[PDB]
Amino acid sequence: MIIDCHGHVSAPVELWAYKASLLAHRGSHGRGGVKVTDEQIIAAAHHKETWPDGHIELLHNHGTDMQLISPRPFQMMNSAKPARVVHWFCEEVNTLIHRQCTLIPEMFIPVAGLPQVAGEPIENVFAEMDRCVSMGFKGFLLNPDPYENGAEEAPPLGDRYWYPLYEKLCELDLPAHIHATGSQSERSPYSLHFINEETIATYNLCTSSVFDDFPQLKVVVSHGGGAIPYQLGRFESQSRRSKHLFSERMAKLYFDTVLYTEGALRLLIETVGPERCLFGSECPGVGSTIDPATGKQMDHIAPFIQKFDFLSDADKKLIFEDNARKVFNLEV
Amino acid sequence: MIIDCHGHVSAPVELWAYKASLLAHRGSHGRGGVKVTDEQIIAAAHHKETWPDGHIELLHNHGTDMQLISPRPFQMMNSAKPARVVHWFCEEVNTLIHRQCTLIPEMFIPVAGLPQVAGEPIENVFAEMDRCVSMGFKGFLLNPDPYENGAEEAPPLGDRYWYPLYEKLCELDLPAHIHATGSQSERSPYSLHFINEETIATYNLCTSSVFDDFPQLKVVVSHGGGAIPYQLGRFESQSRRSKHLFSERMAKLYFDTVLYTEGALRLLIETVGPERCLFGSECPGVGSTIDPATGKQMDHIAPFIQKFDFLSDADKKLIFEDNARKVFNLEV
Amino acid sequence: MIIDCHGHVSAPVELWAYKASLLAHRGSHGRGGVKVTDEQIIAAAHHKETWPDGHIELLHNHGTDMQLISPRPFQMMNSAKPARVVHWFCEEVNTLIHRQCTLIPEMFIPVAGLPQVAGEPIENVFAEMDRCVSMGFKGFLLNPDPYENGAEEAPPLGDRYWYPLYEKLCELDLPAHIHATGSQSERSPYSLHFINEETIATYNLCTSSVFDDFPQLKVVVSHGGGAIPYQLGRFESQSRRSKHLFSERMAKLYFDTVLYTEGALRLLIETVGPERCLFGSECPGVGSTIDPATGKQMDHIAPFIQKFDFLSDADKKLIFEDNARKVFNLEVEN
Amino acid sequence: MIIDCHGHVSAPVELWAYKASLLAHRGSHGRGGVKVTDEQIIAAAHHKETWPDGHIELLHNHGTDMQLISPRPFQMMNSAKPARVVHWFCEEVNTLIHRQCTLIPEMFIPVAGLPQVAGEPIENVFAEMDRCVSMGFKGFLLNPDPYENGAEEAPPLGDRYWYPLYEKLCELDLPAHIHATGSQSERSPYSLHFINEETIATYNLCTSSVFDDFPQLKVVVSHGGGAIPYQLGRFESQSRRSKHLFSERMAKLYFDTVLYTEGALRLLIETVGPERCLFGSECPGVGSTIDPATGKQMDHIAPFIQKFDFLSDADKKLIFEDNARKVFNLEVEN
Amino acid sequence: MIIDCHGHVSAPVELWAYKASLLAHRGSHGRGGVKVTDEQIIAAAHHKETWPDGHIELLHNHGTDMQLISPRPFQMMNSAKPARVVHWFCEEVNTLIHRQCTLIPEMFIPVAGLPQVAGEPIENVFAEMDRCVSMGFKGFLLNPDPYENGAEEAPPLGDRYWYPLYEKLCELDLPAHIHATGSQSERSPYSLHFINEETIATYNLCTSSVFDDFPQLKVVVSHGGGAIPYQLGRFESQSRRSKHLFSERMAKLYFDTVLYTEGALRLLIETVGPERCLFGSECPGVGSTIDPATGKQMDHIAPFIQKFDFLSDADKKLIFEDNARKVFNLEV
Amino acid sequence: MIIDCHGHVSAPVELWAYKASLLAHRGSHGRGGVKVTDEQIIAAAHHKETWPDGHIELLHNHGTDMQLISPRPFQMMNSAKPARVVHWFCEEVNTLIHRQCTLIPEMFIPVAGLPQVAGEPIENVFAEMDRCVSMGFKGFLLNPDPYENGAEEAPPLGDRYWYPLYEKLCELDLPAHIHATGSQSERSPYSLHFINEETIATYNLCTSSVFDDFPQLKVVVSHGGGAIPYQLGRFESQSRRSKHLFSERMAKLYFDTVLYTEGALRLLIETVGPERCLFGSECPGVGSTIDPATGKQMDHIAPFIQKFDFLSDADKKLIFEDNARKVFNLEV
Ligand SMILES: [Cl-]
Ligand SMILES: [Cl-]
Ligand SMILES: [Zn+2]
Ligand SMILES: [Zn+2]
Ligand SMILES: [Zn+2]
Ligand SMILES: [Zn+2]
Ligand SMILES: [Zn+2]
Ligand SMILES: [Zn+2]
Repeated sequence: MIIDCHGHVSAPVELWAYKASLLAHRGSHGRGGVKVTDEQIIAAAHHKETWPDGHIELLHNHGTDMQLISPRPFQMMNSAKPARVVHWFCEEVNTLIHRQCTLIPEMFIPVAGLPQVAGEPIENVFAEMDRCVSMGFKGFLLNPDPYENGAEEAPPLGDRYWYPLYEKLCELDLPAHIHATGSQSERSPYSLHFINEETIATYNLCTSSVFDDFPQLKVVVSHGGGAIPYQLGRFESQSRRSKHLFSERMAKLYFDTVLYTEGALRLLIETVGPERCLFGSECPGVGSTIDPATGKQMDHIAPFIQKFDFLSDADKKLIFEDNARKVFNLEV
Repeated sequence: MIIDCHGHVSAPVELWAYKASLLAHRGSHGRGGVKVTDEQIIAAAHHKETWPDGHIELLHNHGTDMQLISPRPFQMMNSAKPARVVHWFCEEVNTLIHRQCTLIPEMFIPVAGLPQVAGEPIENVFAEMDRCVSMGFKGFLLNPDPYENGAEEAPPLGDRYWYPLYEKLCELDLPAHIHATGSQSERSPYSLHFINEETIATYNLCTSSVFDDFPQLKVVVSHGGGAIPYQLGRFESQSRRSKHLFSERMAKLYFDTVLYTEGALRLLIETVGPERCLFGSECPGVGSTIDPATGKQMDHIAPFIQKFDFLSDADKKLIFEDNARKVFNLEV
Repeated sequence: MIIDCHGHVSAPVELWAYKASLLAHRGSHGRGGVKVTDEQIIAAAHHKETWPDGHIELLHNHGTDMQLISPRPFQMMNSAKPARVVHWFCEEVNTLIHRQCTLIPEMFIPVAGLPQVAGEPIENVFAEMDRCVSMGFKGFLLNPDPYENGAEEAPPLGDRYWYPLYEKLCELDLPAHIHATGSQSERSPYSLHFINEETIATYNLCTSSVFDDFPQLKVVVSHGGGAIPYQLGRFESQSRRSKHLFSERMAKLYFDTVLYTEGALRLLIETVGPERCLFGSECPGVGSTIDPATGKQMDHIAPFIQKFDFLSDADKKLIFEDNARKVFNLEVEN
Repeated sequence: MIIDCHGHVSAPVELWAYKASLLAHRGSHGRGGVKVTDEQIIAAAHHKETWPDGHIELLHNHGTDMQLISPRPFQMMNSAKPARVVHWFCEEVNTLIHRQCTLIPEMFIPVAGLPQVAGEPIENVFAEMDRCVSMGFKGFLLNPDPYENGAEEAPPLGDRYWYPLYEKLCELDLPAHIHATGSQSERSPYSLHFINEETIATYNLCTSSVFDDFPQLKVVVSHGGGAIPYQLGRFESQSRRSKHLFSERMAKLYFDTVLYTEGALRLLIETVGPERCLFGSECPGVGSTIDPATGKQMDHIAPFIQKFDFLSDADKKLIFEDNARKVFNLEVEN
Repeated sequence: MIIDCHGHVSAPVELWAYKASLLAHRGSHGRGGVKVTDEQIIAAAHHKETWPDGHIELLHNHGTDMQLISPRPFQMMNSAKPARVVHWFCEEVNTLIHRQCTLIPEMFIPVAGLPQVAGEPIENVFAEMDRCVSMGFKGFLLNPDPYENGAEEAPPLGDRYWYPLYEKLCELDLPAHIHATGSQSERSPYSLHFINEETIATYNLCTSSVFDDFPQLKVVVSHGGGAIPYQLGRFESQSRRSKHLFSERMAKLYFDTVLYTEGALRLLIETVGPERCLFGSECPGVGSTIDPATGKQMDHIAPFIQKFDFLSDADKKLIFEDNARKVFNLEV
Repeated sequence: MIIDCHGHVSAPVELWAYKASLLAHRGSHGRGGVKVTDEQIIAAAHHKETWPDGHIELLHNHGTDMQLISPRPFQMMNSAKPARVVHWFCEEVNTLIHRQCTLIPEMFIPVAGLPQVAGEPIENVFAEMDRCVSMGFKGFLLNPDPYENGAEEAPPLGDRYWYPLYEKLCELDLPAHIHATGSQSERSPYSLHFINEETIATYNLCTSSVFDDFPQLKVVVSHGGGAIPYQLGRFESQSRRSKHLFSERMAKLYFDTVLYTEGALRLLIETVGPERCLFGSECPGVGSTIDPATGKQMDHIAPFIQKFDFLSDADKKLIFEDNARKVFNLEV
């Protein structure tokens, strides 16, 4: 089967309007909540939106059997004020994801957002983590830049600021899925910021003692590791002057395959190996456009991996299902 | 013939000491200048330092015939105060490079730093550009982040803030070589910051009308374009609703080959083509370490390109000399 | 006839979702626009949602014949960045109000938001004003605090920073309707901030030369003037050594009747007179809760005014009808 | 008897000069202190200065028997630096009020300033409170905005930041009299800022648990509650889904009658009742200008209340006398 | 005769209370003004205040025939907001000084404050200068730090920011009397800040081209030049490496003698000469305390100068009257 | 015997280059260290540079037998970021000084810099103080302005912020030598800033209870106490209402004689007495210029003190050796 480890929820429009209202009244109306029926939640999974077809229909067309769906990260407003609206919105998105996966369990598997508020101790996400565990969530999006490309930044991922979360994630045996959210920069919009933040996050993890202190910590880096597999040589070289090689820490990391060129997919898999690659596509999303020279949708990338002749059938099964099943603790 | 388009000056210690002193008295002692003889400058290009051998000796070992040497970018302190020390130090570095190229002209071709001060109009670098042109300089390092990963940032490269510079570069028919400088971030040290800034600079140039307005502008992006050749699919996808595709603007750009894995070199060349790649190594530098699996230096990357069977001899001559001769206007 | 001069649009949920997305991609996806059908715009004006009933049904239940609808002010994010999303959202709201009034012209009359970006010169709202004039809009919400209770504030309304806008309003002979937007304060939420800002705006206009320099400028102050009619004595007292008395400039202002107690409505009308009061209710909205004493919504305030013995039937026609017709340039319609 | 619960000290010029010098040397000359004789303190309460007549003569002309005098709030510079000059000045003002009330006890009753420094924990005012208690003070001015309309603001009055103060006030059984101080805004000068801050403070207290947690806390809101009695409807409406209604917490508050129009006084008393209104005038001060319609000062508001037919003579005794006696713990004196 | 060029007004207490009220209402009451009778103004000149005797009586006791009285600088609040209160207060102080000198012309000569608002162009003081000229004022206190030891500072005195004032002062042929005002520092209170600011101001004037561009500019530096005459050697030495000697610019400057030790007075006069020293005492003020070992008031410093045996009678006449008569254009 | 208590290390260029590099990579390269041989260090102490002769040769010319050498304060960058480079650079300077004193022990006695980081608790310099004590250091430079004339300042020296340091200094019975470092001001360059900071530091110490609480604390104020001996009268006057007089606290302080005019040297010695003056010259440095009226170097000031007829031979021995032997605990 094909399990896509990187999708984002197709939600009723009510969800995004709830965000706008929270921001407008800043909590003066209280928490309230998203009011949508089960029927509206299902309808949202079939609605075209800005894509060539509905979310469910696209996954069928591409041969994807199941997809792990998480919040749309660019909406999660981790730098917004007041803090409570960040928490409330994150909670409502997760609840909506839970409902949709309960209504469409044949296709969608829930992955949670963390209510990271820029500057708050990381322990402030633990209550929502626990609620999500109880709801059957299988992982958590981890944002290395809750400041959303502002004047300030958070500590690097090797900093002890993050250690309470790594400890909890190991206790749960659930993964962190590195994913930045928004960007306040006119130079780097959010879709580019994703990549730069994946690069910084991966670099931090491969030049610190995180995996010495948390040998079982499971981290999936989005978008084939940002720049890292392409730029690995220079960071490996610089690490020869140091304690442990960059590559020896990088070996601990998982990477998803959200890359829309064959050459990039080849380099990722040849660099980190089929044992550390999880098929993911972000479909529907950024890549849901047609190449006019081939007619293929750019985020229909499973065929590239199926056709790679340097991979065995066993390797392909790792990438398409077994790694996700292990990393996200998916049961038969 | 092998021409290495990306090297940084091996300078006598007196240069870096001049920087320290300038920062310490902030101009209260006057501009002054670096006081250093020629034997001292030559010695710098032969001194082993932390590398396995001297700068000249390494280039000989690797079969490099000539190298374009520019300032060491991480020393150029474009965010430092007061502004006059940034100008003065850049001018003194350019002068030292000129001396070293004159003293050792069988090897070194001069490329200039620009005295970019965070927040200053770009026209403030023109006087130095003119001086360097008079001295036979063949290009300029262009820093997209003179704020050096500070609380503020400069406008994106498509912003008219930069148009005066593109104008001058087209008048001179000389190239800009994209290279960031330092980084004030605890999360992103300068060696990582280089790559993220190349990604942003390239993204900005490929999603703006720069090459529509300056069809003849010559830009070389360092380090194989940051993340861009690896992450091209997602940015091409997003551009399909736009005046021009990301790839159509990217086709105007040149890239150097400062990449220390074979797979990354292959992906760069397959992505942009031999007609847009310039051999570069940054030797000596972060790559000047021994890969004990081979005994070879990591930045000795010419053999990788020489052994790619998908490239013709003509394609290899483009990468190793012809593109650089054209882009940097090198005379036989 | 009863014309309600203070209502805010009941918009399809797509409009607010559009705002959330603009803020999320910060305009990196381009301007785009709200994608809603005529059917969705009409349904929204009848949808029950947070109130006891739909927007149009409540106006029918209350005997309101027409209502001037403007943007929902607390959504207009005048302090948000980048500036372009403030402009774009304001334009989309105005376009949607035009469509809803076009689709339901027996009920709704269009009043425009201004794309006020904190810190920008006021002339940056003129292009959108001209577009709204072309679309038939009859007035403009004017926000004295586009900084939305932030660390900084705009100049007072008497400052020459605003004079270009007053000039244009006089050229058009169209009113400004004073209305603050959101509030970044934890002490002062937006529904309270409205009142305080109305008080400041009114105070500025009555202690400056605006009406000396723009005698025909038409200004309607929301919510019965914030605190001013109640606190008028202290401001009048301190004005006695100035060019004109506070009351002499205040006589130029119009005031809407969005007040939900009988005693406050009585004080408003006795203070400024029926010649300067425009019936307004903000229904549906803050006042859309059942008053236990009457079994009716608190924003069903028309009967209080109709039953005031100290007003003539002509006075009541001014409040319910004639003043809005004059101030908002309403032609013979229905 | 008529007790005016809202007056501010008429101090010798030396007190204000002392403030200027503290600010100038920023405490580098040490704390020092105001140097004034008993004679200078007495003369100041009779000096004409900016008003039509002396402080005591006006109270006699108006038939006020006694007045509770507190600091002049707009001089108390709660946002000034360094913090020590705020404390020192507050202490000197309180000492001077004690002396003036000691020297003229048939006229003046002491009410204290709190040395609120923007950003300091509220417990830093406790030492001075204890000293004022020892000196016979009968209440405390409480400033909800010690930041004085700056870039920052204090927590709302419902925040636990203030709970230590409410506890102490209940221990002492003495009231807080809500009063803002100066304002750094060019839009909102201090006389207007007073009103807006009273509105926020009242709103905070009526939408929080303060009176649930401190049922015997005594709070008097200056200037008839800012905007609140006039704007009560909208706040009541939005409170219907909360622990208690806005009006249910508002019933705990007392309000002074510093309002200079008859219609506003009528609305105040009809809204909160005579059981919660304390006569106050702020004479001499903002209202100390001749009302042309009466030939009397605008702050001569006692006759308006005395002539309200809808109040019993007992009601008027509550407003003029009994409420202040209960709230400020005034014993049988004169 | 003895003319004391450095005194500060003994004003009715109403003046300082007016400042407190301006600050309290921030102009919301309008400008208003100080309301005091001629009799109150005279009384203030006879009142002891915090001193051993009244202002007039002290000058009589010390043998001072006339004194130039200026605003009390530590009250002038040049960093206060809003700007208009700085201007209004300065104007009221100057008007009060004018009235007192008109009422007591046998003793007091008027010197004006400038309404310098931190950050305002210096041209904003010219209107008050003109009013003061019309009132017969004979000089102006010049504050080199209107920011009053804040986070920011004004340009050095050689900066062209100040050139419009130097031009006006030469047009009027009236002097600037360097005097700082308040200090927002817990480390340097105002009485120490005076000295440091005199040092900086003098240094700026002796290391710039001010006296080349304004050869006739008359500047009296308060308190014997801060640190400069004592520290002159090091600044002279450093200037030998430069254009003009520190001493050659310093020769253009006048200095008052507000120094309360004999040794300091000797050093000042031996360093700059009797031709550039103007007797001043600041009496009543900081020095109006009794030395318990001699019973002499510390600011009774004329006898020290009268008794110096290295000065001729002509020199002493320069210091005690002739220099002030020339510098402040005092007519017989 | 002449002991010069105020000299700054003549260091090989490699030291200042190490500073530049540290600032450039901000620790991303590791702490590293200065790499320099002994011939290079000796050569530094003999190299002419910009002076009329080498450091050692000048001291011989002037009759100075030994000099206490400390860091060059204007290089110590106490306001620089990140904090670790301030610590590392201070440590490397102290190590180099130790090497040079060991290599040239007939001349140089070691005095340490403190790794003061603006805003850090003073206890953060104790580890380095201990290390320097173990290495035989005889004193410490104390910077009252680690913020280097920035927007913020440190607490005054009487503040308990500094009491831990005074405690340690009394435990070690070692002195603090007051010396500011750099200055970020365009108005006050560092050579002027030194003097203003000495004035403030001395004022703070003489108007606080430091010497009441640490009667044995040894403090040497550079440059003859800034302005203080010249401006003493006004500060004594203001102190007559205080627990102790300014002069009574000032009597505990020592002053070095780095003053380059005869009159200033005389005023210092007459003001504080021979028992509190330590000969110092800062040679070579800002005073190493030829006064062409004599041909003598401005910082050759020993002859002035030798020829003062108001001092006994015993008084001169105090100034030239005995006070320094006692204050810096020098062994015979
Ligand atoms: Cl509203
Ligand atoms: Cl009041
Ligand atoms: Zn994603
Ligand atoms: Zn490079
Ligand atoms: Zn409204
Ligand atoms: Zn009051
Ligand atoms: Zn003075
Ligand atoms: Zn030194």
